[PDB]
Amino acid sequence: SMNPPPPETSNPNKPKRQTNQLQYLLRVVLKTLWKHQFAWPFQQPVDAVKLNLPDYYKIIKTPMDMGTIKKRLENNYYWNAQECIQDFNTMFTNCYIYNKPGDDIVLMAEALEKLFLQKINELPTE
Ligand SMILES: Cn1ccc(-c2cn(C)c(=O)c3cn(C[C@H]4CCN(Cc5ccccc5)C4)nc23)n1
Repeated sequence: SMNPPPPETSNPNKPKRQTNQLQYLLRVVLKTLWKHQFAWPFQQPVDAVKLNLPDYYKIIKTPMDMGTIKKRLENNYYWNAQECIQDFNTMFTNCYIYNKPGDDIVLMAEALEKLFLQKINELPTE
């Protein structure tokens, strides 16, 4: 297909924990970004077939998106907050790798990244 299988949202072996920080990442951080007017291109895996982007998965080998992150949080997939933060960060840098710098999709990502940094600056102490 052009589309790879989507990133997993569960795993038989990967260990997990629940923490107040992971709860905050779902209830506050993911929620705040998800409701933003510019969230919609980031709420699901890039569908290269639908969007006609034959080069996307030639370039992006570690895809990530907030739909996957939301499911990972809901499924208790993460061991700690750092693992979840890493997924957000991958989502943003993938956008900057793939896209032309002046593209509106990059402007959208940048607005969401600025909000994300504000929210992570208030990550509660564990
Ligand atoms: C559902 N959906 C629509 C677009 C995407 C999308 C998501 N991600 C993460 C991306 O990194 C995308 C890259 N594209 C192609 C750009 C070329 C012209 N731009 C034009 C453009 C600008 C602003 C918004 C949409 C399209 C879009 N499209 C995407 N997902």
